[PDB]
Amino acid sequence: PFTYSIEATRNLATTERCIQDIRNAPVRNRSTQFQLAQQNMLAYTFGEVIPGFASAGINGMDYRDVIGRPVENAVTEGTHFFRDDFRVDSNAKAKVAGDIFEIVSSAVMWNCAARWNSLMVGEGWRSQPRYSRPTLSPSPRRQVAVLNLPRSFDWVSLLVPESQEVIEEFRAGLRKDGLGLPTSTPDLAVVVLPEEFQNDEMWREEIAGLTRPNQILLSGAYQRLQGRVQPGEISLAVAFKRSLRSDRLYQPLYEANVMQLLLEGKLGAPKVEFEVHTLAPEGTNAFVTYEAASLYGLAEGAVHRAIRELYVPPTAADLARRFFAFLNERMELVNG
Amino acid sequence: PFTYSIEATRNLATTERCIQDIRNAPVRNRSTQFQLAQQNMLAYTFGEVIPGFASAGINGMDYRDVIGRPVENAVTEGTHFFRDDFRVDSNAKAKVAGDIFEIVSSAVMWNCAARWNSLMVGEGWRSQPRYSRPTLSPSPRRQVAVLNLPRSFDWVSLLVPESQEVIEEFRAGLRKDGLGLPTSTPDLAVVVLPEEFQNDEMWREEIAGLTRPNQILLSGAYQRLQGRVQPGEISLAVAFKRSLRSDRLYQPLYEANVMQLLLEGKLGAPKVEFEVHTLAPEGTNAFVTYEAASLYGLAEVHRAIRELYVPPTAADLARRFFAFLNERMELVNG
DNA sequence: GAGTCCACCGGTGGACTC
DNA sequence: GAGTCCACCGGTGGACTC
Ligand SMILES: [Ca+2]
Ligand SMILES: [Ca+2]
Ligand SMILES: [Ca+2]
Ligand SMILES: [Ca+2]
Repeated sequence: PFTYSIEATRNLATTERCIQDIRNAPVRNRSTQFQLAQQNMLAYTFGEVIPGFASAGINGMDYRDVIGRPVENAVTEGTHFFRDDFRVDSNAKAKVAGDIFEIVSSAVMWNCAARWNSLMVGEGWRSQPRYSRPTLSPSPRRQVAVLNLPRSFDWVSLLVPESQEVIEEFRAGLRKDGLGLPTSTPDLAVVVLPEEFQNDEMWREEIAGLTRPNQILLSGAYQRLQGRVQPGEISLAVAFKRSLRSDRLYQPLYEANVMQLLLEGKLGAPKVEFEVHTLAPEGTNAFVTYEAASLYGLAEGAVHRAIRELYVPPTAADLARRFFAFLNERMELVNG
Repeated sequence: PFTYSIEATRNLATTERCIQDIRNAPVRNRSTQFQLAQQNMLAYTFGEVIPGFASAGINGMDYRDVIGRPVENAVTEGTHFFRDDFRVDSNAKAKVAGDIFEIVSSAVMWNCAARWNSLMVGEGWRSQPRYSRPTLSPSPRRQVAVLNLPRSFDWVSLLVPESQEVIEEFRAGLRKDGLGLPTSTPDLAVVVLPEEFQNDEMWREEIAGLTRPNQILLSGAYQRLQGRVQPGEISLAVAFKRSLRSDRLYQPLYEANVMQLLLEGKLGAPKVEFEVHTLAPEGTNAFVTYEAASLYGLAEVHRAIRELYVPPTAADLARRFFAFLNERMELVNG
């Protein structure tokens, strides 16, 4: 559970444990002795909890403490079963906390989209826990989908076939000239729900926890939307970074720039909204860094920021509020 | 020395040792038990050797093993003195290996520049170790300076003030609108030697090794050029990354684009040449990532980053730089 | 199981500032 | 001395394939 439980832990089958012992089962060019089983940790810690949609005590606690809870639980489990032999490299804890921050933050946003969507389809505004009611007039045409994008994704794949075609009658050209304009991915995208799915019920149901089945539902959702989104309909991109360092700032800034070149410059979409979320900005450098203007826009000839904001969520509840308020204002631009 | 030596290690003052024991003097908020004294390690391992300008055995040795030699010698010293107690985090070894990769390679380029400058001022071509003589016709106007840039630098501060004013007026315009266009830095910049300096012999002397003083001469040279470089005289920028991950590619790419926007768009420079050097590409993702066209170029076409280079040996890094000079300096009139 | 890729970030040694 | 900032990268869990 969210709060460690010796009983729930011993109730686990060996392959559901948060710490997997692989001493007598190594791995080429790795010295790992104990693996932190990310997906099991999530299931144990947030199996019945989605922060911001849970108890008062969890919805309002330091979001840093929430995100750090899975590792804390797993290290306790590791200590109990293995006492003195237990050992994991800080680089293991680093990788795992990053993924937890992204997966948990994306879950919060999934549930927001679901409450938002049911409102849009005339079902009223849920009230546990209680959040102020959006004042935008309901419309099925103003539903959205929250898409936690996978490793190796190319966001251009979300786009409707005619838009992807435009992008290629551009890059094929460059590439034949020994250049190119590759695209990777933000961590997450929020898109307007395609007309064809606007009466589909799955886009309105909140999840109760990050159980393995719900992990999959969430992590696989982008597949449903591939090839279906108009250029103007990518409404928000988010990059998560649990903590910042000065060198780790530029992938989001570079990708934001390429997205704006392609979407606004070549596809006539309005300003692309892209933001970065962190729990430890470790100073002020980052805030200034992210004030930079979009390059393509600049060099061509209104200019705006590449990155709209660096946001430091203090509690899961604030993350949810920020997203509800963003929707309440952004979707006004959708006819409905 | 480059090859570990029990005796040289024995003769080291406590403050010169490559492993500093700090179990009795903890850094606040840190668990560190032993520090890797990175400057000490460079003086121990490379105190009399600059790879590519030393023995043929070192020059033609795999560059990964040369770059890894310092940390290896330190771990040996650590084990000898503290046995089973010696413990450092991989993140420490990572930090120091990154800095050593960067420091040694720019030292190699520093000696290349020296040899190049000697030839440009009519002193002929040094021959040990052997390297092909450039075919470019010598001129004192074609000398260059090699600038290992410091942490927290802003490359804009290399430019003559008239040029700094154009940029600062531009970005002051932007800040008024709540925008910006900050500039950080590449690890290294090679620049045409300013006229005032074209007869100062310090730019033609090869260092024998990375002793502390030579470390400081090289790490401090950028200060001599601040405020003196014309926009078109920044000849090559280089970013060093010992290994690569798909996430750690974008700072050089981003900074290159900004350099081009500013130097080419705003200041009328020729193509800005910016390249990345690594010992471990880990696949072909990075080579494709770096074929990306300059965004400013499009907004108007050449790449942002000219090449991703994987030096196999120090000698090869030297050869490539000489060849670069032979071509790039044709744009400077003799 | 093994091989290969992808993208996560935290612990660092030294420079600067009082 | 002691406090802050900078920019270094290697060890990871899981996706995909057989
Ligand atoms: Ca993801
Ligand atoms: Ca991320
Ligand atoms: Ca440097
Ligand atoms: Ca570097």
